[PDB]
Amino acid sequence: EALAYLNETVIDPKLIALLDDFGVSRSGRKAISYIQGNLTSDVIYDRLNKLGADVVIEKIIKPTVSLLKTKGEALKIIEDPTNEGVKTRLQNMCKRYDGLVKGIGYDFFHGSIGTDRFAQAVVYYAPRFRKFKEIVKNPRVMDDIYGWLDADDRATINEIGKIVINATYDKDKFNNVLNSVGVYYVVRMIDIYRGVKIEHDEALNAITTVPDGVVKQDLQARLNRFKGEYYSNIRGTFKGFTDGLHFQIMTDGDKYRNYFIILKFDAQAARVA
Amino acid sequence: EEALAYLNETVIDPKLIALLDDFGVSRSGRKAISYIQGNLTSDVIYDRLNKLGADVVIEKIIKPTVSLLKTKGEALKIIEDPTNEGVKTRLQNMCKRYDGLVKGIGYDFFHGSIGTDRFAQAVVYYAPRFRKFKEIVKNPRVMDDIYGWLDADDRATINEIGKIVINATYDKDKFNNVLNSVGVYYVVRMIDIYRGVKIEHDEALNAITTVPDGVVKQDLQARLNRFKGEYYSNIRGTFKGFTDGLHFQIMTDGDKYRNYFIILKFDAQAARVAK
Repeated sequence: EALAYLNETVIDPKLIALLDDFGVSRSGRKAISYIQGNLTSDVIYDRLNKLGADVVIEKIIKPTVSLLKTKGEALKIIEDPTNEGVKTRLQNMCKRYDGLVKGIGYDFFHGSIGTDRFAQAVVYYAPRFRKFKEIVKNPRVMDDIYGWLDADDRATINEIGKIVINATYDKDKFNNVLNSVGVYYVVRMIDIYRGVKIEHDEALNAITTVPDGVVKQDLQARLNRFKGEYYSNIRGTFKGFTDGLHFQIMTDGDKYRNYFIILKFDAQAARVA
Repeated sequence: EEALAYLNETVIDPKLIALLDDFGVSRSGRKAISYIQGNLTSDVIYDRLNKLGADVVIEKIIKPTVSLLKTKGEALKIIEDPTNEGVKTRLQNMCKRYDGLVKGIGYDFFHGSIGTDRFAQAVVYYAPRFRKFKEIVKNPRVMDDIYGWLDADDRATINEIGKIVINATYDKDKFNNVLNSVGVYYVVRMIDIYRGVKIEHDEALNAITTVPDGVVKQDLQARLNRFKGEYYSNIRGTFKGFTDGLHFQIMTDGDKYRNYFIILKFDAQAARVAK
């Protein structure tokens, strides 16, 4: 297809057998080699076999391909010799995003996230790659964290901001944390948060659905308990960062996301009873 | 101090000022204490400084910090030079990251996780890093590489860390990619931590040599080798796991191992006296 710049693909015949059997393109095989990262041929096979080729193609390959597309399109803007000044910097960021995506890959392959999440997660980087075009136009923007972020990204950090910024903690301490950790860690946080919020909201709907009173309110206890704990972690981590206690934003996102998921299922299961 | 004149910020809390006056701390010294204070409260740094005595405070806290701030001031002059408008911002941002890291050492010190020797040892790691701006402005492309920000000492340390990490399986390019992903802020901190462990291990080495050859020398010797092993293994593991997509932080658990070596040194010395 369009993604000619790749030229790195599966060589393992067993995987090749499941990819041909699944009926995906040369384009397809390439994309899988990309997100394969340094995970073995065999383990990529092991995950994929358990799932239907049907589910696989739309949930995994399609989304990956959308990304590789927009990355090809961004790569061009680096290659352009008008952008030689900003070239190396852009390539570096490209490598960071690459690692992050391959990580979402890793996470899906070893079973930590489902197909749905994988699809949802990988698309997060599409606007980030697309952002290169805009940045080149007036380069001074790169020395800021926000210079690298689309409006969905800014929206998400502005949400986290409203969670942490308060009387005692202002826009300045917050922005300072983000400038310290860098885009790499910032976007990772963004994604992790998005996950947590999505699953929290599904648990919300599911709980509303439960017949009024009896155990319904007991569920909303857990919902509120979990939300409080998570929001607390966000504040705790940012305060701790500004205070000098630690040098890393850690929200315990994955743990809380799983908590909301279990909760959603108990709410769906209690609607029925 | 004319070198600290760019600062414009110093202790306000009057009881703290009284204690610093009781100690002989200059104006500049006040300005330094205010600097490493960060967001800690005057009560906290008062509590710490009080139990220590003017001799130690002046020599291990104030003198090193003040030297550091003089350096940071030079670096600031390079930043604000109008020639360097084009890169001004990017340097200030690094300047801020470095502030944070220093205030962190401040923090560990005030809350008792490190003592005076470590504070003075660790805080001067940053002087080269600020000085480096002077060179960086002359050839701005260097900023696009993490090694562009490292001074000679930093380079040395990284090379050494590389030798611990690089394999037939894991090569110089992979190693360099994690450095670049993580950025200078995390890279320099891993360097300080590593240096602490390395320095403590050597102290523990000497202390074991001092033990009369014999009964418990071996048992201590085992610990030294085992500990070095465990640490070096943590380093390799964290880099591999990083390029493998397993995790997104370089973490060597270095503080834990610094303490292990310090305890080991103390045990070694108590053993010299007993035997």
